Amino acid sequence: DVSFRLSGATSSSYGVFISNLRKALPNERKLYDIPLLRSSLPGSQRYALIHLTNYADETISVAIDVTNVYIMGYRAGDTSYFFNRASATEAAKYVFKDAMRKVTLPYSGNYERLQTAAGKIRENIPLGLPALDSAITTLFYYNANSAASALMVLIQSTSEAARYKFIEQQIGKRVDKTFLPSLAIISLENSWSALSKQIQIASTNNGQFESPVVLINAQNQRVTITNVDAGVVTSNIALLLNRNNMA
Ligand SMILES: Nc1ncnc2[nH]cnc12
Repeated sequence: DVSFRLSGATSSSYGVFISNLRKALPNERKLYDIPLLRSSLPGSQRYALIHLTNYADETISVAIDVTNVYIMGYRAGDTSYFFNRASATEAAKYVFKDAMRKVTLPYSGNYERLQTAAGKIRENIPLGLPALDSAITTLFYYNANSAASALMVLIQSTSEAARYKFIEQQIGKRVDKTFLPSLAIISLENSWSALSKQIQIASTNNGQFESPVVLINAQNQRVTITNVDAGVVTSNIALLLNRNNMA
């Protein structure tokens, strides 16, 4: 388990939370000093709970699958909420077991469905610590008219932040303000599995990728990444999706 409290939060306390979250995920190996996530884990080891408290002291617990940092559902009070996907009915056999009511949300938790459900693309959804406070509030008083957008703020403030130092930093520096994520953030989010796959191939091919990954930079320039000396591998990506946990 890992916790983050919005009351009294600072850039620093967010960074501590995201480092603790990365640490919570099991890894036996590192490649280029980056933790390589496990490809399979027994149920009793597969989930971690992130407890989030907003400024108003209301708390939600978020269940994540530690092999892929995917959120499977959350609990607020006596009720649990899970994504509609097989992996989420599997998580429900292990977490939030003594919830009184269990609701299955109407979507897998993937972005193309959440953006359709929210009627907004990620670039137009505010992030930053105040946005995370508001997302905790909206999910705690669940309403289908508002939950998709809040879930995308949740996912980006936890999973994507844990996957990339750049996303962590950008969100954490907004302690009293909010901001729209640049194409750079959208591109890192989109590309996590492909970058992870190539980084593992590189470790068996002298640091060279077998297929390039195109990312968007700070100038909204499309850049082609082809090896482990690229800044995204040396100083940004912080977790690797195991090649045998995609296919
Ligand atoms: N539920 C989820 N958890 C983590 N990363 C995601 N990216 C899209 N949906 C996600």
